[PDB]
Amino acid sequence: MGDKLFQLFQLCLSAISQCSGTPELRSLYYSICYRYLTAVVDRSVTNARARTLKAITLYGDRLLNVICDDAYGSDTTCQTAAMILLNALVHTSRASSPADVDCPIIDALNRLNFIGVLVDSLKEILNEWLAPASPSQQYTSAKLALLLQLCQTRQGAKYVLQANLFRALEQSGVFAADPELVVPRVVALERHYALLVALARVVGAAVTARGAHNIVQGRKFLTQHRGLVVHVLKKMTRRDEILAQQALEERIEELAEAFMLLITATGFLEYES
Repeated sequence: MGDKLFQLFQLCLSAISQCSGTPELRSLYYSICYRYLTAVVDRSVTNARARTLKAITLYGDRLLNVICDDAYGSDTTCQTAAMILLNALVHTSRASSPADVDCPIIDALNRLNFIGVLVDSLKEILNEWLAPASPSQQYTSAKLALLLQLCQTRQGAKYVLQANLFRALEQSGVFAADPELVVPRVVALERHYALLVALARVVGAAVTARGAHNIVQGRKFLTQHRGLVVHVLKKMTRRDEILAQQALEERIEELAEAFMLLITATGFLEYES
């Protein structure tokens, strides 16, 4: 019955494309659009997703611009709403789909050189991740999510690796180090390993989602960051620290899985001869 909210969704898209207003007003627009795109999913279910995707693509790049350059602007409260909206826009666009999805949103973001700046941001991800000026935690999270979603498709993974992913990851130094060699300690390790899981998933996703071309790239990622993969593969009082530990080893388990997926998906062992 969310058809009365549709015309609201339309008004929001209009204002945004126009870009008239304080970012405070566009934060409101982004929030409304986020809730509409997430309150729709949960020949009639596809027709609605069709009406929506149609509403978005109507304004074209003119719309994706305003939302993108807010995701990288001064106002922090705004860039969070913007990054979340984008993450939601590339989700309802895949939901409108057969694996040969040719997403017009992902294609648009690449055409706006937004995936480029997105990957480049990873160079300072570590400092950006451990610090609460500085962008929000919900923002950085929304960014890693967007990255992971782009890589779960063929064209998207291509765009991300074409924007030099492995390079920015090497420059971030997030992997070329050890985590335990560094607020409680267990919390610090849950946090760090959390970041490692995210990025490790983005790498595995980009490698599997292509073919044979990037097998070399992921292979080199493992070799160069070996020792960490092997260190990971090798394995207050009673209220928060018991859960803190429970969480830490769970994030370490997740990371171990990601590495194993990136190993079999190369495959590293065959290489190791």
